[PDB]
Amino acid sequence: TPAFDKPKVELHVHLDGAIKPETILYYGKRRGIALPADTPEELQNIIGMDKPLTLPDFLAKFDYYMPAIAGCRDAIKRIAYEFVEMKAKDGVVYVEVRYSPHLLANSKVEPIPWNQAEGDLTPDEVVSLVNQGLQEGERDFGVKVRSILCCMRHQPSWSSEVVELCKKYREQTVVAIDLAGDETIEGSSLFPGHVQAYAEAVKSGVHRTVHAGEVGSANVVKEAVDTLKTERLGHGYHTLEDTTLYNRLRQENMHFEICPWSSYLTGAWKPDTEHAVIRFKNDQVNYSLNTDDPLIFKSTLDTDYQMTKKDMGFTEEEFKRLNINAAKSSFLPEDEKKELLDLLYKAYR
Ligand SMILES: NC(=O)c1cn([C@@H](CO)CCn2ccc3ccc(NC(=O)NCc4ccccc4)cc32)cn1
Ligand SMILES: [Zn+2]
Repeated sequence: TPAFDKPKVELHVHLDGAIKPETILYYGKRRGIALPADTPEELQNIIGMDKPLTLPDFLAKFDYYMPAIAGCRDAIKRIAYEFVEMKAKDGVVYVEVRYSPHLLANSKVEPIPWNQAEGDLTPDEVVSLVNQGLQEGERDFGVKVRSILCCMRHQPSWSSEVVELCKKYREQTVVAIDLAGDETIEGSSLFPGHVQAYAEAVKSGVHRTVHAGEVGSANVVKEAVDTLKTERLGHGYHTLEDTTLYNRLRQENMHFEICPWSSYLTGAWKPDTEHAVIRFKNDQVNYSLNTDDPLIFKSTLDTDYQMTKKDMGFTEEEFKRLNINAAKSSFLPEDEKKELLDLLYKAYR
């Protein structure tokens, strides 16, 4: 089946969205939380979706499961490990995984997320754990994994912690800072907390990417580029609204992290229209193919090499164009990006 049986690069996938039903059932059972169901396969079909939903409809999915993972040191380290394992199945050679350390903790964070009482798991040692399982999976599974820490739009207060986390843990996997989600809250991009944390990123040489243009206007993409100084765009679909900002990102050539299957189950793209990616194809844009959230969207990388091969005419030459672009625009040190380019060029010819 797989549309592309070659190795892949993936840049845009969220850790708290690539958990296996099994492990949630497992920690929820052995901590008390009680899911909506007790078998592995009926949790999936109510925690995963298959028709566009709404934000609210969408954020409840996390309130099923996140209480049974957060908090527990053991779980935090497990999902990282198991994340690397399931990516190897996808045929990924290099993958950048993103997540918010605060949302996985139940102390030193205000407010405490998901609904949990206080404890002693702090954002700082949450990322250290994740770091562990990630490096553990890498050498157990043969997939190169780096980390991305996410700032939360609605909580500029956590932003300055994230940059520090990114700098303290640089080398230990984490390679950049991110922004999401819900980019429709007014002027979130210009939240002082956010912009000055991104300013710290630039000062300290931390790579930068931003969720922009997925469900927001072309102006959110703008302030991400000109203010937050992003090097990559998360989605960046709506920059088709402003043709001069588009031609200018053609020309700077910026990376768009496309998520095709995500964009339908969210509503970002309506079916009875261009998909933003066909245009990036025809126009030779720098872009990638990515999964976003394999748990919530019942999918694997192969569901969206498939959707593009099948409903939109991608052939395998663009498939491989797009994975060498993804490798180029990776947040990898100049030497390592170059050993990864070497592997792929030879694997593809
Ligand atoms: N798909 C995603 O955007 C997404 C975000 N996360 C995590 C972080 O790794 C954040 C979870 N989260 C907590 C508050 C919050 C607010 C908004 C969003 N997501 C968002 O607004 N996505 C756009 C969207 C619109 C409509 C439907 C579905 C998604 C995620 C949020 C996981 N998946
Ligand atoms: Zn995302």
